[PDB]
Amino acid sequence: GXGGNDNXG
Amino acid sequence: GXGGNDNXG
Amino acid sequence: GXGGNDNXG
Amino acid sequence: GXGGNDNXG
Amino acid sequence: GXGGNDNXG
Amino acid sequence: GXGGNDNXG
Amino acid sequence: GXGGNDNXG
Amino acid sequence: GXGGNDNXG
Amino acid sequence: GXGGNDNXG
Amino acid sequence: GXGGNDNXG
Amino acid sequence: GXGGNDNXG
Amino acid sequence: GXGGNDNXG
Amino acid sequence: GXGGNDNXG
Amino acid sequence: GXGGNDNXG
Amino acid sequence: GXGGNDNXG
Amino acid sequence: GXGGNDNXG
Amino acid sequence: GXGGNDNXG
Amino acid sequence: GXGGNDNXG
Amino acid sequence: GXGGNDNXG
Amino acid sequence: GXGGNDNXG
Amino acid sequence: GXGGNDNXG
Amino acid sequence: GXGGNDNXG
Amino acid sequence: GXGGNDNXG
Amino acid sequence: GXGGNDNXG
Amino acid sequence: GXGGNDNXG
Amino acid sequence: GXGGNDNXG
Amino acid sequence: GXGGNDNXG
Amino acid sequence: GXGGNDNXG
Amino acid sequence: GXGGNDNXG
Amino acid sequence: GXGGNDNXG
Amino acid sequence: GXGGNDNXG
Amino acid sequence: GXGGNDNXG
Amino acid sequence: GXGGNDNXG
Amino acid sequence: GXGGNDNXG
Amino acid sequence: GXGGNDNXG
Amino acid sequence: GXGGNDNXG
Amino acid sequence: GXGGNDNXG
Amino acid sequence: GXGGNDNXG
Amino acid sequence: GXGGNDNXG
Amino acid sequence: GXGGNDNXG
Amino acid sequence: GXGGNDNXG
Amino acid sequence: GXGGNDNXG
Amino acid sequence: GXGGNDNXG
Amino acid sequence: GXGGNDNXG
Amino acid sequence: GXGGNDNXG
Amino acid sequence: GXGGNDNXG
Amino acid sequence: GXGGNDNXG
Amino acid sequence: GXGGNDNXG
Amino acid sequence: GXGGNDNXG
Amino acid sequence: GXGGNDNXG
Amino acid sequence: GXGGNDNXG
Amino acid sequence: GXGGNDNXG
Amino acid sequence: GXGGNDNXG
Amino acid sequence: GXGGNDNXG
Amino acid sequence: GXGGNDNXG
Amino acid sequence: GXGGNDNXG
Amino acid sequence: GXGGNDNXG
Amino acid sequence: GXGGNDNXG
Amino acid sequence: GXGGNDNXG
Amino acid sequence: GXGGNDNXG
Repeated sequence: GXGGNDNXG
Repeated sequence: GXGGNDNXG
Repeated sequence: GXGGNDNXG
Repeated sequence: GXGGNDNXG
Repeated sequence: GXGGNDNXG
Repeated sequence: GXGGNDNXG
Repeated sequence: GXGGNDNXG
Repeated sequence: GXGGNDNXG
Repeated sequence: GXGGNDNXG
Repeated sequence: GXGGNDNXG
Repeated sequence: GXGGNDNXG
Repeated sequence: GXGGNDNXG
Repeated sequence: GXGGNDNXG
Repeated sequence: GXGGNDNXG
Repeated sequence: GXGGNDNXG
Repeated sequence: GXGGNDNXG
Repeated sequence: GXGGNDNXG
Repeated sequence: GXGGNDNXG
Repeated sequence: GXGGNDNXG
Repeated sequence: GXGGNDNXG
Repeated sequence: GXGGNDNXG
Repeated sequence: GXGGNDNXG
Repeated sequence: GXGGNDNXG
Repeated sequence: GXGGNDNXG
Repeated sequence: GXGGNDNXG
Repeated sequence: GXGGNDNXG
Repeated sequence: GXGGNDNXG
Repeated sequence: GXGGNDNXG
Repeated sequence: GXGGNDNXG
Repeated sequence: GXGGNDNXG
Repeated sequence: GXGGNDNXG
Repeated sequence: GXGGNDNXG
Repeated sequence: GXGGNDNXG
Repeated sequence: GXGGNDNXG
Repeated sequence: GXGGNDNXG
Repeated sequence: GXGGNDNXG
Repeated sequence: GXGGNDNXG
Repeated sequence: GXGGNDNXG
Repeated sequence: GXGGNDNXG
Repeated sequence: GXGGNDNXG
Repeated sequence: GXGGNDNXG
Repeated sequence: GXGGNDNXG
Repeated sequence: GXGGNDNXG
Repeated sequence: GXGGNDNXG
Repeated sequence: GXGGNDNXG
Repeated sequence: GXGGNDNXG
Repeated sequence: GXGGNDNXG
Repeated sequence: GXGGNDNXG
Repeated sequence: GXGGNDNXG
Repeated sequence: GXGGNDNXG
Repeated sequence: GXGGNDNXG
Repeated sequence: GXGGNDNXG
Repeated sequence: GXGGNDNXG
Repeated sequence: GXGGNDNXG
Repeated sequence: GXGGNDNXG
Repeated sequence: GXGGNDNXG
Repeated sequence: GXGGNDNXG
Repeated sequence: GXGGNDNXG
Repeated sequence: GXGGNDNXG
Repeated sequence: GXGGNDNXG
């Protein structure tokens, strides 16, 4: 959820 | 959700 | 949702 | 490399 | 390498 | 190498 | 957003 | 968002 | 988000 | 919500 | 909502 | 919520 | 961005 | 970004 | 990022 | 800057 | 900067 | 910087 | 500077 | 500088 | 500088 | 053989 | 054989 | 044989 | 440019 | 660049 | 550029 | 670069 | 660039 | 680089 | 082609 | 092709 | 192809 | 084919 | 085929 | 085939 | 599909 | 599919 | 699939 | 023929 | 034929 | 035929 | 069919 | 068909 | 079929 | 007879 | 007879 | 007869 | 290999 | 190898 | 190896 | 792709 | 891909 | 891929 | 194929 | 194939 | 001797 | 195949 | 001697 | 002697 979850794939 | 979730793929 | 979720793909 | 089938809340 | 089928809350 | 089927809360 | 409701109410 | 509700209420 | 509710309420 | 002091920065 | 002080910046 | 002092930075 | 403050150069 | 403060150069 | 403070160069 | 620094936000 | 530093945020 | 430093955040 | 660089040398 | 660099030398 | 570098030397 | 001088992001 | 000088992110 | 000079992230 | 001098000088 | 064919990408 | 001098000088 | 064909990628 | 001197000088 | 064909990737 | 990508890419 | 990627990539 | 990736990759 | 339903790709 | 349902890829 | 359900890939 | 899948039915 | 899957039915 | 899977049915 | 319900799919 | 319910799929 | 419920799939 | 009669009658 | 009669009559 | 009669009648 | 009987020879 | 009998020879 | 009998010879 | 004297009901 | 004298109900 | 005198109900 | 491939190497 | 491959190496 | 492979090495 | 003379047969 | 003379048969 | 490059179904 | 003369038979 | 490169189903 | 490179089903 608060924050950021990043993965390019 | 608050924040940002970024992945190019 | 509040925030921004960006991925080019 | 560039953008697959993707759709986000 | 670039973007598979992906979709996020 | 680049992005499989992926989707996140 | 995925059947969400993002609100402070 | 995945049937979420992100709120301070 | 996975049927979550992220809130301070 | 009780005292409102619930904000990201 | 009780005291309103619920804003991102 | 009781005392509101619940914020990321 | 909440608390807009970004300038490039 | 909550507490916007990013500038590149 | 809560407490925005990132600048590159 | 020889141009660059382009971002969503 | 020979250009660079491009980010979501 | 010969360009670089690109990040989500 | 983001685009699918699909170019035979 | 993010894109699928699909290029035969 | 992130992309699928699929390139025969 | 495309025997150009291809030199861009 | 694409016998170019391919030199970009 | 793609007998180029391939030299980018 | 936080005291910009990008310049072949 | 001190030749030709450059790209501040 | 936090006292920018990017310059073939 | 002190030749030709460069890319601040 | 926290006292930037990136420069063939 | 003191030749040609470089990429600050 | 149930999500067709037949492509030297 | 039940998520087709037949591709020299 | 029940998640097809047949590919010299 | 009774109950026509065949599609190739 | 009774109950036509065949699709190749 | 009665209960047509065959798909190759 | 590089062509194929030819059938009576 | 590099072509194949050919059938009576 | 490098082609194959051919059947009567 | 008695009740007519006699059909391939 | 008696009750008609006599069909391949 | 008596009750009709006589079908392959 | 070989002096056959294939019928539900 | 071989002196056949294929009928539901 | 071999002087057969294949029927539900 | 209902159906299809295929043989190239 | 209902169905299909295939043999190339 | 219902079904399929296949032999290439 | 291809097709002899053949004839079918 | 391919097809002898053959004929089918 | 391929197909003798053959004929089927 | 079915035909009598009668071809001396 | 079915045919009589009658071909002297 | 079925055919009489009658081929002298 | 990364040569010449190919056939998706 | 990474040569020549291939057949997805 | 037919000294060709014969490479098709 | 990493040579020549291959057949996905 | 047919001294070809025979390489198909 | 047929001194070919015979390499297919």
